[PDB]
Amino acid sequence: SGAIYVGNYRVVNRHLATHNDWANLVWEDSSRDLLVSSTTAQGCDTIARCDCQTGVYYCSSRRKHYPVSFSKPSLIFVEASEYYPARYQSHLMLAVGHSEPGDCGGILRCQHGVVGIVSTGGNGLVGFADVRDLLWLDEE
Ligand SMILES: CNS(=O)(=O)c1ccccc1Cl
Ligand SMILES: [Zn+2]
Repeated sequence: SGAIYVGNYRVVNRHLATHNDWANLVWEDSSRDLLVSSTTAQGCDTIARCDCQTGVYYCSSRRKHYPVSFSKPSLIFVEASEYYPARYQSHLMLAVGHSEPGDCGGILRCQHGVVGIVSTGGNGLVGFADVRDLLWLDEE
């Protein structure tokens, strides 16, 4: 679990979105495993605007933050998980590291702020859904 709180926006994994998220929907994309809903309170997070390939992510299943190198956002084949079939996921970044299903929502950050959230794992990789292209998160 986990979300990004930027302005009056909540960014979650689409597969973990609540009824309240869907009832307050701003934007969702299944191919990216992202959903954004409206908030009443303003949030503490800053979105990275950058092409960093190094940063740090939170892994709830280790209670640890790990420094990683990660690929640039790409269209990647993902094997079946408890929450999705085998399918192609867009805007996905991969690193070498530990990720189980409950680790989804964990933040990946770089020197510029929040890069994305854990979305995939298995086979010694963790995949992160990028949010750095979502410029509209920073306004309105
Ligand atoms: C797998 N998706 S993707 O290649 O990251 C991508 C798709 C559409 C627009 C921009 C990008 Cl980066
Ligand atoms: Zn950066």
